[PDB]
This record gives sequence, C-alpha cells and structure tokens, in this order.
Amino acid sequence: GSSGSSGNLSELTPYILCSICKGYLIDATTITECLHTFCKSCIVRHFYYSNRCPKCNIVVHQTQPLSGPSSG
Ligand SMILES: [Zn+2]
Ligand SMILES: [Zn+2]
Repeated sequence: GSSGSSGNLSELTPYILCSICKGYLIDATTITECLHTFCKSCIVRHFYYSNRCPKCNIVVHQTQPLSGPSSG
C-alpha cells in the first residue's frame, strides 16, 4: 500500500515546529511562563514525568504545585 499524500509549502515563523514532535502541532498549547508552543499531549506528557519545560527547563508551577500519585 502507498497511502502517500503531501505537498504544502509556505513562508512563516519556523517556530511553529515542536521541540518534541519536531514537526507540526495539533492543539498548539502555549505556556504562560516562557511563552513556548507545545502540543497539549506533549506539554501534558512532559509535565507527568518532569514538572519543567522541555525547552527552557523551567519548573512551571501553574497546573498544580503537587505531583500527585499514580492514579490514572
Ligand atoms: Zn509536540
Ligand atoms: Zn520553556
């Protein structure tokens, strides 16, 4: 199977890219601290293991000052 489709080129801020996904974004959740762009799942996932920013490495104490147990 091919299932191959693509062909899009534009000129805009190269920041759109994700420091994690290293590609396109989905939710486009911007931080209110360092003002960085990170996919909801990305920033949310990174906050699960590390309460810091995978960009500047800052302990963003916005979501919650508590780590919390392993309750799904
Ligand atoms: Zn991402
Ligand atoms: Zn940051």
